Amino acid sequence: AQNPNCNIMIFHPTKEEFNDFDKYIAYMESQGAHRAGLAKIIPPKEWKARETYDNISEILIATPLQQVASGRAGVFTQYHKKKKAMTVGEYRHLANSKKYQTPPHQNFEDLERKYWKNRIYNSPIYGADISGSLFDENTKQWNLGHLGTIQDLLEKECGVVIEGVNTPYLYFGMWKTTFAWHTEDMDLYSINYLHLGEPKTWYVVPPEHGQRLERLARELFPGSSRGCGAFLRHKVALISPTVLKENGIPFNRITQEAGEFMVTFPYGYHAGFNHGFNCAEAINFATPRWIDYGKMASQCSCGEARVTFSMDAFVRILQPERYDLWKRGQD
Ligand SMILES: O=C(O)CNC(=O)C(=O)O
Ligand SMILES: [Mg+2]
Ligand code: NI
Ligand SMILES: [Zn+2]
Repeated sequence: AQNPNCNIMIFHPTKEEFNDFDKYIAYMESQGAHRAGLAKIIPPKEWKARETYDNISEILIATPLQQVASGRAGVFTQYHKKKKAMTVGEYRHLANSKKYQTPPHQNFEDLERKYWKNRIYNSPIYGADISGSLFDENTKQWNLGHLGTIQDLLEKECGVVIEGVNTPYLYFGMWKTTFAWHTEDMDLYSINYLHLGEPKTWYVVPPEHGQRLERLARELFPGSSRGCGAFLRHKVALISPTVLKENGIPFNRITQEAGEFMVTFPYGYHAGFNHGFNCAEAINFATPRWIDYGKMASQCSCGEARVTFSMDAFVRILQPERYDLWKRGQD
């Protein structure tokens, strides 16, 4: 068995190996990368996502989200308070202000320590989940707006044609902006490219151990657990590495820097935070190996998780028993 300790693997494809996206994902899995839940891909030195980022300031963040925490430093939830629209230029200036900027620090470990110590005492503003792309149309390799769609993968593997579309999303971050512990919708893959700015630290639980994280989360968030049998689908709960270690939960961590891709694998729980002003682009995707994960994915039917148009068809075809109840949640 490849990668039996489930370590995060880092790949350095050549420009020739960067041509065929599907084939490279399958290669990484042949080496055991999926066992970690997360892999890093450093693009060949010849590649670029676009020529410059000098002209992005007028992108609108229609609904910036202020991430307000509750709980204790290592075990907390966050809720998202909607703020007034602002441009990316306005948001960058806000991120760099004395109230929101990254503190002085020695290295990524010191910054990580400071994040876990102090996150709950601040409410950073995240420009998350913005439909769009920063890849140049002429970038032919690993262009997250030109990937094969999940609906086409389902149709190729299973023969059924379904409605829905699959487009990327932009994330503009600042110091302390946080992504809560989650797997993807329908336990899909995700791919995330850090276009510019300061790093993003990731934490990940191996897919084979995901239920250990779920059992800890039920213990730590006991009212949420009674409310919903899949409350991590709400994407609000945070648990620190110190707490995970105290409870014996297997996990790994890695920091992504600008110019790097991360891939999350089916049922790989992940969480993390931004170091300072940055912009990432991410999208879900599927492979043949995903189909069985999609059939088994948990679902929120309490109504809180409220998700995309395209997830309807995935539930309807892969999980027809659940369909009915899940759709009562979504209506
Ligand atoms: O970058 C973020 O805030 C969150 N991203 C992801 O969870 C992902 O790419 O799967
Ligand atoms: Mg612009
Ligand atoms: Ni994710
Ligand atoms: Zn729910």
